[PDB]
Formats: sequence, C-alpha cells, structure tokens
Amino acid sequence: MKKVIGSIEFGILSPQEIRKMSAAEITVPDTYDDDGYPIEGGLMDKRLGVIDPGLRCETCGARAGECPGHFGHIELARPVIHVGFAKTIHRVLESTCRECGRIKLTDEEIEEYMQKFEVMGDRKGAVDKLIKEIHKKAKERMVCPHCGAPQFPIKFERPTIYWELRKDEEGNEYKHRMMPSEVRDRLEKIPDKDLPLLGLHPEKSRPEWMVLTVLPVPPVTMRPSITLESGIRAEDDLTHKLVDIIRINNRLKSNIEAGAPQLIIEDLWDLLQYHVTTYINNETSGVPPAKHKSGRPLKTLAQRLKGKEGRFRGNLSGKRVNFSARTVISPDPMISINEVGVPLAVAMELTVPEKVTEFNYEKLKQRVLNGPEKYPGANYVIDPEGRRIRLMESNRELIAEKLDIGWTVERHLEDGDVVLFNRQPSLHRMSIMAHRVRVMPYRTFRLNLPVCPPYNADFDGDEMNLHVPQTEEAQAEAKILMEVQNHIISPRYGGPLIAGIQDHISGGYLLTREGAYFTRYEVEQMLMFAGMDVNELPEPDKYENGEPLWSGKTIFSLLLPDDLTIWYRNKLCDEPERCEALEKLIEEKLIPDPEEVRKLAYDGFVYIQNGKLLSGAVDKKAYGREDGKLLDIIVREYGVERARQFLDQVTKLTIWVITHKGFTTAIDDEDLPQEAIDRIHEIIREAEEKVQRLIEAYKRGELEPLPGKTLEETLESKIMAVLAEARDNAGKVAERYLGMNNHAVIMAKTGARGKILNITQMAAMLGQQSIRGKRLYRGYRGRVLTHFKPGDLGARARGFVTNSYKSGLTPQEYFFHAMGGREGLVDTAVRTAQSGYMQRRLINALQDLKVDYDGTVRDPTGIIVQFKYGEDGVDPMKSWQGKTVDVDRVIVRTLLKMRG
DNA sequence: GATCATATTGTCCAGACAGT
DNA sequence: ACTGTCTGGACTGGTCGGCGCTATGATC
RNA sequence: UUUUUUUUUUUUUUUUUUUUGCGCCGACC
Ligand SMILES: [Mg+2]
Ligand SMILES: [Zn+2]
Ligand SMILES: [Zn+2]
Repeated sequence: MKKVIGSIEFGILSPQEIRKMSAAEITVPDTYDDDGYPIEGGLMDKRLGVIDPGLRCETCGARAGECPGHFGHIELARPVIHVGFAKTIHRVLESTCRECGRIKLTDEEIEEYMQKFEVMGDRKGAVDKLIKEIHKKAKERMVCPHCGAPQFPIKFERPTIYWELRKDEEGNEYKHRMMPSEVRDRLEKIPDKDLPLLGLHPEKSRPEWMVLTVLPVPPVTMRPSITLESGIRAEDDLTHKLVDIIRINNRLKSNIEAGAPQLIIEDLWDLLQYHVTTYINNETSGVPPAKHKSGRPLKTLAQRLKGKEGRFRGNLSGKRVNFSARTVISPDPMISINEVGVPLAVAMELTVPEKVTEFNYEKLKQRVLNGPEKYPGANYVIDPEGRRIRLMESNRELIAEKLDIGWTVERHLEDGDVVLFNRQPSLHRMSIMAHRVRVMPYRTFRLNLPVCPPYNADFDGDEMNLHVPQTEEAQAEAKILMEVQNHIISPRYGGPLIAGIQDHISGGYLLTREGAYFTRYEVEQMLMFAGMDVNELPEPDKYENGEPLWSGKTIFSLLLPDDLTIWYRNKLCDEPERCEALEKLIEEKLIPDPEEVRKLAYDGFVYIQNGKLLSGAVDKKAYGREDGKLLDIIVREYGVERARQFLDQVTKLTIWVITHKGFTTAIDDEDLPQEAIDRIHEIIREAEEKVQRLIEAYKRGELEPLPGKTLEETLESKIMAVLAEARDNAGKVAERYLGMNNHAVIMAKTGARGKILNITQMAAMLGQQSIRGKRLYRGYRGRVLTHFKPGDLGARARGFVTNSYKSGLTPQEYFFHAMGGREGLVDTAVRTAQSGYMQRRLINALQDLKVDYDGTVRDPTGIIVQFKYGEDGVDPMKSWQGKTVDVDRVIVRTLLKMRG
C-alpha cells in the first residue's frame, strides 16, 4: 500500500553514518575534463548521480531527470569545528570537566534537575530556561565535584576559536589555543547520562559529532551543472566551495605525510576550517565571505534555506504551479457575480481532466473528435494504463473510436466550469474566490463590478490570476466553500463586501428619487435588460398627456421579496423633522396605511413595507459596501442565492437607468456665483488678518502659552486652527450654493464616488498644505521659498493655498501642493511594507489556531487557547453588527410577519 | 605556436553582557 | 540590582520585460 | 664411533531488447 510521514526526528549525522550513506569518496577537485566527460573521483562523478541526458548513473542505473542523486563523503585530514554548533561546543566545554569528563554538578543537583526535566517537557521555553540555568550553575564551578580536578575559564572567539586561560608555573595567565582535535577529544569523554543535562541526546546528537571529521558532499542533483550558449560550463557556488575544500584538504594531507613543521600544519588547518565555515554559512560574522573570481560573494547551504528566495519561503511555503493563467481584467456587468470571463485562447490551452463515465461518454468522445484546434475539444487523452497521449489531426479519430470507460480526457474549458480567481496581494481570504467559466472571444479576463471591492481591483491595467483545479476533491471544495455568493458578508466586520458601487448607487438614486417617472417602453426595456421575471406591468401610478407613467419606486419594489419590511435613515437625510413624522407614524400603528405613508414620504427616510418602497431613495446605505442595510438583511433573511439574484438584477436595472437617462459632469458643476466668490475671498482675508494679528501678538509677547507647549508651538497650533476653521467656512459657503441637481453633488452625497470636500477644493479653495502634521518649513533660512521674506510666519508663506483648482494655483501654491502630494505618496509607499510585514508576522503567529468540534480553540500541542471561540461561539461573519443575536430586528420582523 | 594546475581568505528592536 | 554597550536580524506579495556576467599566466 | 619431519578424486555458455545562478535598472497593480 502507501504510507505517510508521521513524525520527523532531527539530530547530528555521525561520521560512521556519513561514511555508510556515502556512495563514493571524492578526492579530485576537478569536475570536467577537456572533452566534457565527468572525471572519476571528482565532484561530478557519476556515482553521485547524473545531470547530462546521455549520462548513466553508476549507483542507480537510471538516466537524467529521474536519478535522485547520491551523497558522497570527504575524509578530512584534520577535524574542523562546525560553525553552526560553535556556541553549543563552547557551552558544553564550559559546563564539563576538562579531564574527568563529567558535568560540573553534584549528584543531588543532577537528580533534582532530572526530576525537574520530566515536569516541564511540553513547553520548549521551560526546557531552554532550565538548560541556561544548568549551564550558568556549572560555568562558575572551578573544581569538579566528581574528581577534584582544577578547571580554567574558556574564552570563545568568533567564529570557531576557543581559548583556555591556563596558569603558568609563576602564576602568570596565558591564553592557550584549543585545537579542534583537542576539543573533540574533550567532548568524547562526556558520558551519555550527562547529555540530557546539557541538552543533547545520547543516541541522536553526541557532543563529539559537532566537530566534523567527515564532510558529506551533496549529490549532483542538489548542485546541478549547466552549459552556456558558448559551451562553457557554469558550475554552482557549492561546487566551487567544495573544489576549494578538496584542494585545501589534499594539500594538508600531503604536508602531513611529508612531515611538515607544525607552523605549516596550523596554517593549513586554519585555511581548511575557514573553507568549511564558509561552506556551511558564507554570511558568518567576523569571517570574510567567500568570493568568486569575478568578485561575487557565493551563497551556500545556509543561504539556500533562509531568506525570501530560500528553500522554505521560495519553494516550500510558496511555489509556481501548473494550469494557471494571467491577463488584464476588463469590466463585464452582463455576467453574474458568480461568473468570470475566460478568453477562448486561454480556455483552449487550460484543460480539465474528466474521466469517461456512462453519463458523459458521448460528450467526451465529441471532445476527442474535435481535437485541440476545434472548440470545444481536447488536447490530451490518458488511457487506464496511465500513459498520456497527445491529440493531433492524425490520431484524433483512432483515439475517439478507442475511448472507453476509465479513460481520462483533458478537454478544453467549458461554460459552468469552476476556476479560482485571484488578485495580488492577497490581504484577506476574499482575495481568492471560485467563479464559473464564461468563454469570450477577446484576450481579457472579465469580472463583475460588485466583485471588485473584495479584490480591491480597478480597471486601470490590473492583471489577475486564474487557477483551474484538476482533481474532483479540489473542484468540489472550490464549488462548495469558495464560491463568490458564499462570501458576500465580510467576516472582518460582519457587513456586506460584495455590494454595489458608484454607477449602481447613482442609478438607484436616479430611479428611486422623488418625481422620477418612466414610460411603458422604458419600464419594459429595463425589465428585459435586468432579467426580471415580469410578464405583465403593474397599474400605472399616474397619467400625463394621456400616456401612462410608472414611478421608479414601483419598479424598484419588484426586486424585493414580498414579505420584507425595513425602515431606516439614509445619507440623504438633511431634515430630521420630516423623518420624525414617518417614525412616529410607523411606531404608533406598526402597520401604517400605504396611502398615509406616501402623503408624508421623504427621500431621506427609506421605508419598505411588504416589499414595496413606500418612501426614501437609494444610496450607499441601501446596498453599498459596509453600509447597505437592505442587502445585509436580504443575505441574512433570504440566503445567499436570493441575494445573488437580487444583486445581479439590481445592478443591471440601475445601469440601464443611468445609461439611458444621461449622467454627466462638466466644467459648470464647480461654477459659483460672484457673491459666493466674494464671501470666500472675505473669509480668506479675515483668516489672513487673524493670522497676522496672532503673529503680531506673539512678537509683542502678549501671546499666552498653552499648557505643555512653548510660544512657537502655541502660535503654530492657533494658526493651524484658524486656517482649518477658514477652510470649513469656505466649504460650507460652497456647499450652500451647490444643490441636489448637480451630478457631482449627487455622486458625493449618495456615497457613489468622491466626497463633499473633493468638490470644495475645486470650487472654493484648497486650504493649508502640511507635512507630518506641521506647516511647511523645509527650505531656506527662515523661509520655505526665496520669494517670501525671511522670518515670515504668515499663512501664505507657510503653505496656505487661497486659490482653488478652478481658479488656478500660483507657482508657490503649486510647489506647496506638490510637497503635500509627495508626502502622501511617500507615506503610502512606506506604510505598505510595514503593514505587509505585520500581516506576515500575525499569520505565522496564528496559523495553527482552529475551532474544534466542542467549540474550543487549541494549539497543535493540545493547550486550550479559548474554551469557546469569541467567548460565545459565534462566527464574526454571521454576527449582527458585532453582537450575538439582533433581538430587536428578530422581534420586529416576527411581529410584522404575524400581524401582516 | 598548444596545454596545465591554480586560482586569497543601514535605522531600529531585542537579547546577552561588563561596569558601578 | 540598574545602565549603557555589543551583537544579531529583518527589512509587503505578485507580475511585466531588459541587460550583462560567470579564466589566466607559464612552459613544452 | 652417530641424534629430532612428512605424502594422493565431484559446479555448465565463448554471450544478449528540455538555460541555472548573481546582481542592477525601469515599470504595473
Ligand atoms: Mg489599479
Ligand atoms: Zn543515481
Ligand atoms: Zn571531573
């Protein structure tokens, strides 16, 4: 059968294990000869694997691409210290007797630590603290309790140098260098019983194994060799490092065999130690990194695992995948929110493997007969034996007549297929959702507009990735869990995320506003466009010139369910006295007459009774993101499919309404009368006079300092407050003369796009430009620009733009606005990286937490983090405004349903 | 004029550490 | 027991494409 | 007129079915 990995046990490889697992001994530094054949005994020996296609492995007998590679070994002439175990070696040497070999602890202390180790074993932090305490206790001891032999302090010098402070005959203290052979001999005397006290395992990690005597050379598959376009081989950095190691080891062995003096032996030993240390880690502190001939700092085994481009993050936690596509996205309101537009070229390339069954034999046979060049067709066919056959014109008929039950047909992407649609960066779980394939002739992806806010995607050149699941389990998981309609409500705040946007909101406002009426032709056309299942028109609301007319509220009410009742205040409510009468009428009777409601109907108060929009207008509070009460109620009380249908119908209806009525903005939308401009100029002049008076008072010393601040900050705060008040007054003056008939004002007030402040800047004035919360000061001595006098603290000299976008900015005001915009762009480009790093840290901290079947949240070890998730066991996605149950809404809905 | 060994050894935050 | 100092580390994801670079000195 | 060496049977053919890495620069979202 098949087996899976249950657990992984780590340790230090013994020299005997390295020798036994080795397939060959490497002694020749050279890799390839002049003819290009591998050299026997070299680093590219065929016993370690094969890279070239024509080569055959002497250990496996297989060809390139399927030989896994085999490890070698190098017999070092002298032992060397592993740089990754240097601190542990120093700690163990400090914590152990030099000649006796036992740990410098009493028997009672050893027993006490042995019993304490069993109690604290689950938490690795407790074990680390116990190890540190044992090391600290054993370090201060200068006499071994087991034998009474005197001890000397051991000094550790980076990277792998150990100094022993021995005492001379006259009492002088001199440093004695401990060679790796002496260190290994000292480590060999430690018994197995003291190893748990030192944090080592008797059978897995012996202390003497931390001093390397046999170096395992990696297989050639781990360090592949390529050839360039000019025929010159490009060896890996590990290959060059191993070449240097082999050369130095051979030179050291030859010098040892030649009886060289000890001075040469120490130099060669140090060179070999440096080479081994750089091979293990080329970024070790205090070590000059190994450099290539061209000057390139080589990357080694340590660099291949850590970092963004390491083995873990770059190849294990994340990697490139097959059956994926990426292209520019384009809007498509005609498709549903559950659908994605797939190009025909993309569909004809990406394939889904479908097994031949009894109920789909004819379809797959037709797909095979069509071939790869005829849509809908197939590209590959897999027999039950498991081999893959490519489909072409010559053999498409032979395969088609040979098709049977159990075959696999890699047909092209068809309508209704489930694929993954993703936009980067993936900040939340809504960044990847499963859509339905819709095949289109052009070369762009198509995404429905309400699905843009979950992706945070616009259409100014955005590109998105498409993934096609290949297994039945993955397809089922995508279809059940990751469908678009299943994630309308955002789990972050428990509100709508897949909601209407600017044009939908504007069209809804245009349709549902007071005085909006449509002819029979317009109503029928918008009903056909929206796909609503309406066969007969309702009774006309009024007649004009002998022609029937339908109110927009009547057309909008066809979308709502017949048993839906809700009332609230939208963003268009500017006269609360009109909403108060409606609220009192609703409260008094709880079933108000529809004629009575329409008599005192107000656009700012939306009231839906039994699915009929009796009052109010559609805005961002209707079905907008994070504010749509109607959409949120529809999701919670009618399911996700009904909500998806409602969204698909209402988006098309509002799009038709806004398209044929005519929505536009012009240069006269920001126009203001002369009296408004005069008032704005008067406000600006008054603010400038106030700033000048404050400056004069500060110069005369009459300014009262604020608590906790000196005169300069007090004056700056007063000036900024005055300028902000002036900007607010100018904005109010501009808002006074901009009525509801303005399309830009409609867009700002309905929440479709933009703000009132955006219209204020173009109409009245820009205001004060500031960076880092302070007025502009960077420039010359005492002045931002030379055009102003030195020492001028006035508003105009510090970044107060009196002009507006329509009036035209002065060059100084242009420079100030450029400073502000640069500050904003820099702030965004700096904040993004910190936010991403914090998100990665949080993800890695809370990756393993999940809710068990009993409602508890536990770590993989088993420690209970929460006895109930959220202390109430309620999903934030299904929570009503952060609460457990919306009691008032339930009571009101039940009472209305039973009394209606 | 062809080949062959050899080719060098950037601020900030947090934990550990001499000094008083 | 505090306090300033030395040392280690990580530096948001994806995508697009381009542009170089991967021997040399001394015999026989 | 003289010592201290030993001896024997069971394993077959002329040969065979797919550019990695390094660093830089610009740019999109
Ligand atoms: Mg964009
Ligand atoms: Zn092999
Ligand atoms: Zn001892």
